[PDB]
Amino acid sequence: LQKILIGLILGAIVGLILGHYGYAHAVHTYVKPFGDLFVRLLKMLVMPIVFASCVVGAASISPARLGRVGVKIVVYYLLTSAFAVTLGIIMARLFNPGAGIHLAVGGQQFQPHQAPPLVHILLDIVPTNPFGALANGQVLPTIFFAIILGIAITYLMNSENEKVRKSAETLLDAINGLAEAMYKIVNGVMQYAPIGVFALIAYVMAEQGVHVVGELAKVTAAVYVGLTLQILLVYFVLLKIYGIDPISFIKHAKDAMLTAFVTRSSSGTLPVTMRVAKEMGISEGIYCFTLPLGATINMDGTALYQGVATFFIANALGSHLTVGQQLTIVLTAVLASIGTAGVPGAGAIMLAMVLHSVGLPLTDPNVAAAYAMILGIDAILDMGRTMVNVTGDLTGTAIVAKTE
Amino acid sequence: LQKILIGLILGAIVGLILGHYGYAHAVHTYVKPFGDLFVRLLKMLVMPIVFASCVVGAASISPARLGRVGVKIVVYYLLTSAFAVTLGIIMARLFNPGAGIHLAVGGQQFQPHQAPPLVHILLDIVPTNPFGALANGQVLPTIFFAIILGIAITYLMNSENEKVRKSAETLLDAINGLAEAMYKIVNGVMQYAPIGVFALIAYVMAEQGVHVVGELAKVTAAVYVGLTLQILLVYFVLLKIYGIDPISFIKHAKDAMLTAFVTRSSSGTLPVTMRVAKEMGISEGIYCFTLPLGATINMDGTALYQGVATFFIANALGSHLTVGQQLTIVLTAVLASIGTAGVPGAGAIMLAMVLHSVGLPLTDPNVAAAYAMILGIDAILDMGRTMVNVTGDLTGTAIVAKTE
Amino acid sequence: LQKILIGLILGAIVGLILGHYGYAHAVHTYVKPFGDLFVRLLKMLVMPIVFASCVVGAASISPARLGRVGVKIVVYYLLTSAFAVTLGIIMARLFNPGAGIHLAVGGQQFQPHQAPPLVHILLDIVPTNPFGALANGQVLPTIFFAIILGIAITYLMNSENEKVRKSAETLLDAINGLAEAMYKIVNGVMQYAPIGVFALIAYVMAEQGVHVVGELAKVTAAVYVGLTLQILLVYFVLLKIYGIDPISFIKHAKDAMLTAFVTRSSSGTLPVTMRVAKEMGISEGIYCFTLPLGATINMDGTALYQGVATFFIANALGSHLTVGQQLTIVLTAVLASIGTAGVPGAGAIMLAMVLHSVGLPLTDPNVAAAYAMILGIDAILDMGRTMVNVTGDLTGTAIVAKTE
Ligand SMILES: N[C@@H](CC(=O)O)C(=O)O
Ligand SMILES: N[C@@H](CC(=O)O)C(=O)O
Ligand SMILES: N[C@@H](CC(=O)O)C(=O)O
Ligand SMILES: [Hg+2]
Ligand SMILES: [Hg+2]
Ligand SMILES: [Hg+2]
Ligand code: NA
Ligand code: NA
Ligand code: NA
Ligand code: NA
Ligand code: NA
Ligand code: NA
Repeated sequence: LQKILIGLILGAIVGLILGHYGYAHAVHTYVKPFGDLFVRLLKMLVMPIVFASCVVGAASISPARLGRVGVKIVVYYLLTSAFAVTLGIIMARLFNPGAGIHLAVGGQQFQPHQAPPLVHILLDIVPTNPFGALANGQVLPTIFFAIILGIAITYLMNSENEKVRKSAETLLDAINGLAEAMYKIVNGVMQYAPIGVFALIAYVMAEQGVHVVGELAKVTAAVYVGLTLQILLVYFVLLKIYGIDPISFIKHAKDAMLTAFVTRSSSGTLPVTMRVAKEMGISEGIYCFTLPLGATINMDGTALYQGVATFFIANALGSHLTVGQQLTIVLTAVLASIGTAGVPGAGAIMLAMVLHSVGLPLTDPNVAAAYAMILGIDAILDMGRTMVNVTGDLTGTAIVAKTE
Repeated sequence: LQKILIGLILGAIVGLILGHYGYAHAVHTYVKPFGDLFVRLLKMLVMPIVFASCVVGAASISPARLGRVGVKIVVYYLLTSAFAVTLGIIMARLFNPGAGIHLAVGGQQFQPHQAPPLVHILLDIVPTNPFGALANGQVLPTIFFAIILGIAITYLMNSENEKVRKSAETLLDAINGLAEAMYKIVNGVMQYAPIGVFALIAYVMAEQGVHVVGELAKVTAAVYVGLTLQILLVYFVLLKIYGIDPISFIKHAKDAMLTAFVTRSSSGTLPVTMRVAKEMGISEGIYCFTLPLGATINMDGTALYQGVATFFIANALGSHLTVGQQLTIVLTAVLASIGTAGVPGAGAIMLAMVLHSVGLPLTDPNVAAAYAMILGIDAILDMGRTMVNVTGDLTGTAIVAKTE
Repeated sequence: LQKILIGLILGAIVGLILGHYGYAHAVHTYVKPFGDLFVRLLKMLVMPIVFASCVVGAASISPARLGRVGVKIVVYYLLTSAFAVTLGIIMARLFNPGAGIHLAVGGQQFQPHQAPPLVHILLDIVPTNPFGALANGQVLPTIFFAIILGIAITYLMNSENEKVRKSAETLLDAINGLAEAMYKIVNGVMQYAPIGVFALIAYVMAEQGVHVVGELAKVTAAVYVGLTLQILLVYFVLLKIYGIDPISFIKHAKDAMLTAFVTRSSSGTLPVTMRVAKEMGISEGIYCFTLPLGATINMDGTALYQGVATFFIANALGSHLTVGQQLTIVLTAVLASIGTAGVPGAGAIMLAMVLHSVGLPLTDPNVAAAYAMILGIDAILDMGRTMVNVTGDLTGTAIVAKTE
């Protein structure tokens, strides 16, 4: 723990004062592979640790639960993200980012995006080669197969024969072995988190960061201080009502938060998030369902970033942002949040479609050269949103746990 | 059984009178994903269910079964297919389709087709990375690896050490744990089958079907009544002679036919064709070899299709059918029946080579004017031809089971 | 074994005399499958045999060993390679291949090869999706995951709960079943190895071989009499020094030296080399490590091929080869040896980059007009070179194990 915190501070404040000194492209040839090494070795775990812990997590009460508890949190995930965009727009009207007239014109970003198929992405939730999907990544058709297997072995320990139930105990206990084998490594990769972390911010400061000034200084304030409010106004209040101690939650989830802010992957944070929930006394049927579906649908941090930026660009050109009917951001930023992907960046590239709905496309060359000011400093605002993106799952995971 | 017939007859009558009204592209975005939701769930099962029932399929008598019964089933397959094409000819010689001059000229199909290397597919029958080949569909190199491991485990249960035989007895009972667990899901997807087999056949009557008139009407009868003879002349005359009852047969095999007729996917209908054989007291060492090979090599209904169509297209111009030297269609159609793929569509697109053989290519852009009208009602003849394709499997899979 | 020799002698001698009668493109479309059918069946095994024997090999003493060894073997590999290239020079300095002055000019090879990323390959040593790496070949990140597994099960067989270890033991024991079952086939594929051997070198004599004369005949000496030395000089001299009887070593490693010479794949040999290593009685947690890492780092044979050919080209035109300052071959070629792949061809295509170090690039249309003579007999020097590449692995695997 302490080596991570001592590594994180002196890391950024080593890499910050090399950025003002023109060593951006030397902190690349030195510091930014060790941060990948930390990344790779978290990504290596993700596939077995989700599959084993989810064939085991269908051994507990099979109907309801994985469909009554699963619907509990479905109500939670939409309301949390729904409120997060209300917070971030009110923060962009308590602040005012965009008083300087958008400087450069030219160099337009993309334009002919196509999406969604919509129907043939809901059907792509159900796999065909259970072995293929499981071999690509695919952290959501892999879940669906695991639960439908785990139920099938529950009913198989009920049949009259012994050699029926005597091969099913073999199977399921063997798969349980890997489950234990995969939490077992996940702290032996934690291991090297101090030096991993020291690297990761040492870079993301020299290349972008020694950069923040002006109205980009005003907007970074409205991102972080808007994000602060989500932690202590929505979580420390909903944990406080639902029995659980506020501080005992954050004393335990500290090791998953740090590997979310520093890493910016929600997806490659997930084995260490899965362990932290076993550390605080959660039964498998809940957490190894609500965390993998959670790190792809509950995007609380992204909803505030997507709300506050679809307002910085309205101010930067001078659009009146609809006096009353700006709630058409409130529907779109939720529908973008659930859309938004795991790996870093993709929170902003889906910010494209929430600008599109209220009425400013990136075809217009002076809208999307002023989008180039924000996309210049994206990774900085990604560290922040990713922390809330991943803590918002864990908050609901234990608040649905102590209900059913 | 009942809601499948209730759903089938009122599926094919509801969509039928929506297809004389131009709602072809409307059933498209309403009743077409519901038929696919049923297909995807079935194709999900095909991959472990063939692997698990195959490691245990070489649990019982090792050579001579997969050895002398692996020769019996072969002789059965080449002869049921060759009788079938001849039965299609004297159907196109009792009915006569192709009177009028094939109307338009232009818009011709693909014309340079390469393959087969032949030598370089028979070597392709033996895999290199079993873990990937099994992750890539591949229901014929995956069968080779699954037998060859089962022989190995039989020989290890013979070793004198009790940590040689005490580690085999885990692996082999664990794989059986899936084989049981897989057949358990194979009815859980058959639950939704009425709504799946209301949605599929509702579509194949909206687009296409409300199209069968004129010359195509005369050939559609000469396909379906040719498909009737194979049932009550080759199955119901050979099932009768070999002990087993012909009426106890359709009492059991009417759970894979209904699926096969409607899906039109032989390889996507194998998991439930694998089960209805365990339902009627067929031992493992037979049915997990004689069906996966049967669902790609015994194409009984296609031989009759490629038989009758390689005669409609000769009639549509007027070529004299070779009045004495027409027995070279019969060799190509068998060598095309064995060639023809698992999934839908690939029968008529294989017809390319049996037309080519006798004289008339599809490069000639007046042959391709009449092929375009057959390929305009392919999906209707696709339903019937598939049912005899996978009935001729279950026919042999029970007759050869009662001899060895 | 006697059938490999009776198949090998009149194997080459049968293929040879047909080559003087222009059946080059006739022995291609008749004999060369059966060689490949032997290759495919061996390459079938490489995947499970290197995965299983390597999880269980991490079950044996965990720190040091896989940490003290693998520091032992590593150094031995470097000093064998570095010796062999210097054995290579003083064989081409001992002969002198290259009096003929390059005949024509033209018909150039590739020229630009990009790579090395250099660091983004030492990072791709650690996998992401274990289930695909494994399903892709990849026998070095697959090594890395497996060692990291057995080390997790060791601790897991050390837990105080009889479900924490009563499940973990079941896992390791089913993985053990496959392990044993994979070796069990590796002589049942070593079965048809006399028709395997005869077909293979039947080809390699018809299309190439009937070419060797001139200074090609001269160089074909220095290469073969160089490789002869490395064994009865660095092995029969390091086996004698380290206990282990020489003549017993070559008695046992017979059925992996013939499978290596005839295949010319270091990768495609290994399952039946791993087995010979189990035969002489080496420990799991040694050979399951040292032969995987060895089939791609230790290339004693290619170290000699390269050294002698970076020298044929120099004489071919008539440069000095730098009078003393030539050991800039020795650093590069060992850096090139460790680079060189496991499948055939890769040696001479790497020989490029070492020639590029002494200052004769392949772009030069009279430089690589001599290089297209040496590629024209490369499958012939491949066989000799491959035998030493795999012998040098087994020699070290042995010496190292009798130390620790
Ligand atoms: N980095 C975010 C995704 C995003 O909004 O870009 C996450 O991992 O949750
Ligand atoms: N749809 C057919 C294949 C074909 O087109 O002939 C089947 O499943 O058997
Ligand atoms: N064929 C060689 C590699 C090479 O040098 O080309 C081997 O298998 O070791
Ligand atoms: Hg689960
Ligand atoms: Hg089988
Ligand atoms: Hg190992
Ligand atoms: Na998302
Ligand atoms: Na999230
Ligand atoms: Na068939
Ligand atoms: Na076929
Ligand atoms: Na080697
Ligand atoms: Na090498």
